[PDB]
Amino acid sequence: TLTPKEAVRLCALGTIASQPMRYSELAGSVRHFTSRIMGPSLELMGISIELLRYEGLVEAVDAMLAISAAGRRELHSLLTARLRPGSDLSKLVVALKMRFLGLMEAEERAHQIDLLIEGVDSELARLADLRGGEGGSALAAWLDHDMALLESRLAWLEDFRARL
Amino acid sequence: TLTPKEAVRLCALGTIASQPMRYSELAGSVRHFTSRIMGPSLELMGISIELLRYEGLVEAVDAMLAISAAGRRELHSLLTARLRPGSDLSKLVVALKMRFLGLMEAEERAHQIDLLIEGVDSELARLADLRGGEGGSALAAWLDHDMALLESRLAWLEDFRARL
Repeated sequence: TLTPKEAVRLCALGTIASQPMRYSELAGSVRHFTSRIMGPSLELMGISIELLRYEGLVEAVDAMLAISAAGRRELHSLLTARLRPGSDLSKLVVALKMRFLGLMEAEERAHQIDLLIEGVDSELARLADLRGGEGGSALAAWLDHDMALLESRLAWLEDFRARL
Repeated sequence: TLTPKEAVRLCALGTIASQPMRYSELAGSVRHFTSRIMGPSLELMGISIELLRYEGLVEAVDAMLAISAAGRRELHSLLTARLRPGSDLSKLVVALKMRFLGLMEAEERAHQIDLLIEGVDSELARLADLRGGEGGSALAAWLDHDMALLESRLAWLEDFRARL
C-alpha cells in the first residue's frame, strides 16, 4: 500500500504524463484533485512538486515541465500497486462509534449522527465538483458509482437520525 | 481525527467498559474486531493492551481487568471525536487507478480490476464474520448497511471487468 507522499506523487506523475505543464498548473491540479477526494488534507501541503524535478522524474524545457523515462517507471510502479482495507481508518472509527453508541448520552448520539451526515454531504459536493456531464472515462464512471453509494449512505444516516 | 493507536485504544476501553475481562480475552477481542474491519493491520500488532494498565486507564482485581474513572474520560474523549475524509487514502489510490487506467497495458488493467474485486470479496467475508442473525444494535444495522453498499460495489466491479 502507498504512503500519502507516494499517492500525491502518483497524482503528479500521471497528470504530467498526459500533457506538459507549468509548475503552477501542475501544483494547482494535484492540490485540487487530492483535496476533492480526501478533503482538506492539510498534512500533505508540504508534499510539493519541486522534489520531482530534483530526482529527474520530471524535466524542464514558473517553468514549463514534462515527464522523463525515470518518471514513467516510477509512475508504473506506483500505479500498479495494491490497495488495502488498512489505510481507511475512518471505517474502524465509525464502526466503533456505532458499537459504543449506547455509552454516550442521548444528546451526544444525535450530534454524532448529525456530524456523519454533514461529512457525507460535504464529500458528495466535492465529488460533484470533480465530476463536473460528458461521460466515457473510467474516472467519470467510478465517480458516478461512488456518489450513488454516498447518496445511499446519506439516506441511511438521515433515516437513522429520524429514529433517534 | 484519531491516530491508529487511539482507534485501538477506543476499541479496548469500550470493550472493557461493558464487562470486566482477562488480559488475553481483551487482547483477542480487540485484535479480532480491528482486523475484521481493517484487514490484517500488521502495523498495529505492537499496540498492545499492557500500556492501558500502565497509565491507570484499566485496573486489576493473565489478570482479570476492569475500566477506571481515568479510562472512562479517555473513552468519552476518544468516542466523541470527528472523522475525516483524510484517513481513508485508498479512495485516492482507487480514484488515481481509474483516472490513469489508460496509461496501463490492457492485461494490467484487467488484473487491477481483478484485484479490486478480490479486495471487496475479502472485505464482505470479514464483515459477515463480524456480523454473525439477531439485530437491534446500531453496529448490526451499520454492518448490514455497509455490506449492502459493498455488494453493490462488487457488482459494479464485476460489470466493469466484463466490459474490458
